[PDB]
Amino acid sequence: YNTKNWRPELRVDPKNWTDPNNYNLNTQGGYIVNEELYETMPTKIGINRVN
Amino acid sequence: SVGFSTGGWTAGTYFSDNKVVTNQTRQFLTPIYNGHTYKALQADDLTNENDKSKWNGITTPWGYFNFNCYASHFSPQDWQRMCNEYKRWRPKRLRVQIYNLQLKTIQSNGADTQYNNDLTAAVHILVDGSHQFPWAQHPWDDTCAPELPYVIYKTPQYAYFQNLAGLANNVGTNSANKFLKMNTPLYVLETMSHEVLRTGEDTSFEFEMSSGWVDNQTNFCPPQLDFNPLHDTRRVAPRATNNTTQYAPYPKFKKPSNWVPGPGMAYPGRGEADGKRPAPMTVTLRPNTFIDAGNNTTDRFQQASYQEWKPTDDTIIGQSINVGPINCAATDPDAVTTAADAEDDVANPNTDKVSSHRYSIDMTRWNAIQINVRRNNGTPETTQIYRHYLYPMQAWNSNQIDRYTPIWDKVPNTEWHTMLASSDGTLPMTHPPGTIFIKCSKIPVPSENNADSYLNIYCTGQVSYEIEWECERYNTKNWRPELRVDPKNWTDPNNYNLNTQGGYIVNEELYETMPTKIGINRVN
Amino acid sequence: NQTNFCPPQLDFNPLHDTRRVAPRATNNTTQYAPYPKFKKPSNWVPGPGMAY
Amino acid sequence: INVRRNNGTPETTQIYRHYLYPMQAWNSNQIDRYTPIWDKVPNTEWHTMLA
Amino acid sequence: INVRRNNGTPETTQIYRHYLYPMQAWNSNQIDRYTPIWDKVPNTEWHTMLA
Amino acid sequence: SVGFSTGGWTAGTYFSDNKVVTNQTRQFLTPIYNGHTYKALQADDLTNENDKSKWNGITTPWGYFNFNCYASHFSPQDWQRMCNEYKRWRPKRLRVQIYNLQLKTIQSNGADTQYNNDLTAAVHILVDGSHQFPWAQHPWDDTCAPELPYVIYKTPQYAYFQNLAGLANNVGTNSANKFLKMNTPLYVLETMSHEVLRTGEDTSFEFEMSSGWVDNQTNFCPPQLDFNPLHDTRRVAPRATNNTTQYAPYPKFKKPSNWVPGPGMAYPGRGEADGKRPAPMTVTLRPNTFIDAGNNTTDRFQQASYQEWKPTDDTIIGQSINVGPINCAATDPDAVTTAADAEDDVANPNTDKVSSHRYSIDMTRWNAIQINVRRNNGTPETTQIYRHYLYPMQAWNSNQIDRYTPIWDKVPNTEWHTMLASSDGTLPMTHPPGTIFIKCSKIPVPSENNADSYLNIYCTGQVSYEIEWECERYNTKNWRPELRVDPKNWTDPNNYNLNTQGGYIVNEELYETMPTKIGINRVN
Amino acid sequence: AGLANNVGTNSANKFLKMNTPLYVLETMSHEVLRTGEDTSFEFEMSSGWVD
Repeated sequence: YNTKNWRPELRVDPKNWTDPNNYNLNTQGGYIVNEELYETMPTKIGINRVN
Repeated sequence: SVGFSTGGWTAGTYFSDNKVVTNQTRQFLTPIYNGHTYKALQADDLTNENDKSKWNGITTPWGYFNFNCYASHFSPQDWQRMCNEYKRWRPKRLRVQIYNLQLKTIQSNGADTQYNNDLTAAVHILVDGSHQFPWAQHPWDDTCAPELPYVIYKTPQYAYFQNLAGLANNVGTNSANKFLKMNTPLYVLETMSHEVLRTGEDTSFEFEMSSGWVDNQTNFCPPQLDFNPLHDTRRVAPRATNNTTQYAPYPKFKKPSNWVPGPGMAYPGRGEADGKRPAPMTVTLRPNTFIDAGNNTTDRFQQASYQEWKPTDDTIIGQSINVGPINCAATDPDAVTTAADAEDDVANPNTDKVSSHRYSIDMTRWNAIQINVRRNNGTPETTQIYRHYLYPMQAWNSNQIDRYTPIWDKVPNTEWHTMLASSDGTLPMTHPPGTIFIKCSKIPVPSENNADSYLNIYCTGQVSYEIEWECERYNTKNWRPELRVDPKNWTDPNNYNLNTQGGYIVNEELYETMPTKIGINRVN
Repeated sequence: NQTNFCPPQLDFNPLHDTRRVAPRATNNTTQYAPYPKFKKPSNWVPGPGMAY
Repeated sequence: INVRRNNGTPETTQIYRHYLYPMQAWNSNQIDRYTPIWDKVPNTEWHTMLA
Repeated sequence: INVRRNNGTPETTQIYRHYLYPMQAWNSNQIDRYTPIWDKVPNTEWHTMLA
Repeated sequence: SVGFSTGGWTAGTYFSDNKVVTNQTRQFLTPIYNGHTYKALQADDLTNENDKSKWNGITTPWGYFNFNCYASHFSPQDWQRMCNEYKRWRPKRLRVQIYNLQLKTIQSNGADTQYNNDLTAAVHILVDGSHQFPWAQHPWDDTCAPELPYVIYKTPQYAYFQNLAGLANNVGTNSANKFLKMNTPLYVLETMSHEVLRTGEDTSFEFEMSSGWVDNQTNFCPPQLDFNPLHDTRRVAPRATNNTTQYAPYPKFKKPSNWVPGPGMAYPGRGEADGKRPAPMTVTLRPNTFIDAGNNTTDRFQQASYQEWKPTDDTIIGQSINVGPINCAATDPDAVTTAADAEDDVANPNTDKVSSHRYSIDMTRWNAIQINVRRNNGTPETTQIYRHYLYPMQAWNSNQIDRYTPIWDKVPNTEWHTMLASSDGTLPMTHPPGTIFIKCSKIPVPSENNADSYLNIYCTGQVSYEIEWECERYNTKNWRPELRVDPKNWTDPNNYNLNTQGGYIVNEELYETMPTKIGINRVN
Repeated sequence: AGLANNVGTNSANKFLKMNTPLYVLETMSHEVLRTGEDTSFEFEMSSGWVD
C-alpha cells in the first residue's frame, strides 16, 4: 500500500488482547487460542483508501 | 520574461462526423483561502435543528478547478447542434492549460487599497491524477466554470470529509467508536510534489477519459409491444375453474413478452418543508462493534428485532446520507427527484422555473408494474411493485439530460459495484479528469510577537480547457420528420440573450428545456 | 485488506452549494428548496443486503 | 425509503432485503485467519457476481 | 427468511419475488422441440443478463 | 529571470526494501539578525541566581537551517511504517535545495507598513562543510524545521561559545587565566567565501553521511538467561565452611554467564526546583596553572586534599557543564533523565505529558547490579554498583527513540573518544551534514552623521531537503504475533489531527509514544 | 514470570508477556533421512587465539 494519510493507522497487534498469553503453549503442550475471549486478527483493520 | 505572454485565448467548437472539439478560455481569480491553514470543519457547530449533520472534515488553503458541466463546454447553439445531429457522444479527453499568470499584492495605503504586482510571487499548482486525495466533488455543485466566456471564474475552496461525529468519538473500549476516530485520515496537499510558477511560467495537463455514452435517441416502441398482430401466438393463457386449469390463446394484440421492465424505485421523498431528510432514500451506518452511549455523545439506536438496530430519526438526520435520484426506469419521480437550479424565495412558485429531467417520451421507462395472482377462493388480485430491482431479461434506457447537467461522476473506490446507469444523467467513470489544485504562495512577513502573518496576495490568470468528444451521426429509415431541439416551444422568446443591464436571461418565466432524446427514434 | 473511511454518499465539499433542490409539497403543488450544504444527494446506492 | 401520502403525511419504511440495483458500490466484510480461502462456484448456467 | 422478534417469537415468511443478488447460481428451465430458437434483445442502452 | 521560478515543491516518501527516501519542502523566512553586526554575549549579565552561568560567546548576524529531527523528515504515518517494517535504518545522505528566493524591503509609509520587493537585493548563503566554524548546534534545540509542511520555518540565529568568565579573565602572570583570555578565538563568517544570490538564482548542497544504525528490534532474552535448563552445568559454586571451601553445582535454572551487564549510571539528578545544577552529571574545569583570586573575579576552589581542588557550588553552577542522559544501559533514570518537549505551567502536572524514552522492554538493560562477598566471620554481604563502566565481555542495546528525537549529534573534535553509544538516541557522527548559513545582504543607506544605517529587508524562499535512508527488513521465525506501533493504546483518539482553530493536536492529555524497538524480537 | 505477566494497562508486564516469541523447528526447512542416506556440514570459524 501507498498512502498520503498524515496520521498513523490501525494495525493488527496484540495490544487489545484480553489474554496476553495467546498462540502460545502451556505446560501440558496445549496450544492456547481464545480461551477468555476471541482475539481477532482481522483484515481491513487500519488501511484507508480514499473514495 | 515578465513582458511575454505564455499563451493566447483559445475558443470555438469544431464539428465533424466522428468527433466534436470544444475550446473554452476563462479568466480566473484565486484568492487566499482559509488563512493559509488547514482547519477542522464540524457540522454540528455550523448547523441547527432545521438541518443537522454530524459531518466532520477538513477545510484547506487550496482551491481547485471544476470543468464538470455541459454549459461549461457548450454554448446553447453548440448544444442544439449536438442534440440535433448526433445519436450519441462521450468525452474522450480533457486538455487544460493555465497561463498568463498575475500575482498582485493587496496593500492598504490610508483609506485606499492599492493593487501592485509582486513579480517574484509564485502560485502552487497541484494535479492529483491518481486520485490519492479525497475527491470532494459533488457533481451538482455550483462551483463549475462559468457559462459565459467573459465572466470571471472564482475557483472554489477545497474541503473534504473525515468522519461522522455520531459514529467516530471516544466511547467504549476496543469499539468501532474509537477505531473510527483513531483511524480517521488527514490529507495535506503540501505532502505531494507539485509545481510553483511565477508570471512568466505556464503549465498544461491532459486527461484520457473512458466512459459510457450519452445517448441522444429515444425508443418509440415498448419492447413488450413489438409484435405483429396479424398472426396468432402459439402461446396460451391459463383460466382457472375450480381445481383445474383451462387454457386459451392470448389475444392477437396482447402477446406476452420475454422482456421485463427495467429496475426502478418510485419514491418521491418525504416532501417536508425542512432540510432534515429531503432525499427519497436515506441510509444509516452502525458498525457491529459500535457502542451506543444512551446520550447525545453517540448515534442512537433501539433494537426493533433480534440483532436488529433501528436508528432514531435524529440519528438518520444526523448521519445525513441522502440518496437520489434513485428512480432509474421509473418515471413518476422524474420531475420531483431530479430537480435543480432553483432559488427559493417562497414568494413566487418556482415549480415551473426549476430544471429537472421530466421531458423524456421514451417507451422503455415505466409508470407502474402490476403482478397478478389468484387466491384459493377464486379471487384474482393485483398489486404494484414500487421498488423493482435488477432481474434477468430487463432492458431499458437512461433518462434524458440537459445542458445544465454535470458530465461525469466518480465511481466510488470499492471492491464491488453494479452497472453504472445513472438516474441524474452523469457518466460514472473510475478515473475522472484529475483535479487541478491551485494555491497562492504563502509569503510570510516578519512579526515582533510570534504570529503567523503573511502578505495578502491573489492570483489571476487564464485557464484554457478543451474536450474532444467522440460522436456518431444518426441514420434512419423513418419516413416522417422527427422532433428536434428548437426554440419554438419557449414561453419566453428572449432567452439566452442579454438585457440592457448586462443580465444573461435564462428561464425567468419558465424552464425552457433543450433535452437530449427529444426526437430521434431507434427501432426496437 | 483496506477499509473505506468515507461513505461514498458523504464525499462532497460542504463549503459550496449544490445546484440540486429538494421538493416541498404544499397542497396540490410543489415548492423547491436547495439541499443543505452538509446534506448533498448522492448517485450512489447502498450495496445489496439482507438483515435476517 | 420516503414517501408522502395524499393527505400530507410523510412516512418512512425500511428495506430489510435489498437486492442488486444500478449504481451500487460496497466492500466485502472482513475475514480472519481462521476463514477458509476458497469455495467452489456451483456448476450451473448462470451465476451473479461472486461477492 | 427467518427472524426473531424481541419477545422471543421466531417467525418465517416467504419471498415471492426474488431478484438478482450476489452469490446466486441456477439453471435455465427445460425446452422442447416446439420452442422458438431465438429472440431479439431490445435495442436499448442497458440490459441485464439474458436468461 | 525575475519571472521564472527556480524550482518546485518536492514532497513525499518513497519506500523500498533497501532504502527509504523522504522529501520535504518548507517555505522559510530569514530576517535581519543582530543589527547586521557581531556582538559578545556574556551570560553573567543575562542570568540571575536561579540559573547562573559564566558562559561567554559571540552572537552573529547570520542564521542557519536545522534539519535534525525525525518529525522533520517523517510524518506520523511514515514513521509508523518505518517502525513496523524495518529492523534498522540509518541516514545515508542529505540533499538541500534553496530556491524561489524573495527579498522584500520593510518600509513604513505613515502608519502603514508597506512590503515591496527589491529585485536587486541579494542573500548570503554559506555552507561550512569541513566544520571550520564552531558548530553551535545542541541536538535538542527547538530550532528544527517544522513538522507540518505548510508551516513557515523561521531560521534560527547563529551564536557560539568563546570562554568561561570564571576561567578566562585578567589575573596573575603567565597564568591559565590570561592565556584562556588571550587565546580565545573569534569567528566571522564574512572571512569565508560564500554565495550571494538574487531572486532568479538558486543553490543546492549534498552531504554524505556515515554513522551507526538506528535499531528497531528488541531482545526478549537476557544474554545471561540463554541456556537449556534440561541439563546440568559442569560448573560448581563455592560454599565456605570455616577455613575450607566445599563445592556444589549451580542449579539447572541458574547458570553462571560470561556476559556482564552493559555500562550504566543510575543518577537521577538533584531534582531541585531551580535551574542551577539540573543534570545527573556536572563537571568543573580548573587548568593546573589557574590562579584563584579569592574574589568573584575568578572561579573559586578550596583544596580538599593534597593537590586536590574542590570547586564551590557557585563554581559548579557557574561553569554550567551539564551532562545527561548518562544512564546508558541502566533503566531506572530512563524516564527522569531523558525527558523533553514540556512547557512548565506548574498549574497542571506535565509528568505524563512529557516525552521521554521510558518504554523499552529490552532485556539487556539492567535495574541493578549486585556484587557478592563473604567476610572472614562468615557473613555474606551484597552491595550494588551504581556507576558501572566499560568492562570486558559486556553486551547491551541502546534505549528506544521516538519520532521527536534528533537524528544526529556531532562527535567532539578531540584526539580520543570511546564507543559512540548514545543515551539520548542520536547517532554521533564525526562529520554531520554541514551547516547552511543564511544572511540577508546588508544594504547601507547614506546618513548625515556617521552611523551604521541599513535598509530593512528580509528573505523568503523555499527549502527542499531530502534524506536517503538505508534500511533493512526483518525476517523472523517467531510463531506468535509481535507488538507494533499503533494508535490502539492512545488515551486520546484524536491525535496528530487538526482542530477547528487549525491547531495541530499532539499529546494534550498524555504523551502518546510511537517508539522504536516495540515489538520485533531478535534471538540472542 | 516476575516480569512477564498480566498486570497493569499498557505496562511492560503485559508487553513482555504479549511479545514473548515461540519457536518451532518444524517451521524451517530441513532434511529427512532413511538408513541409506547420509549428510554433512561445514562451518567456518573466526575467533581470537588461545594463547
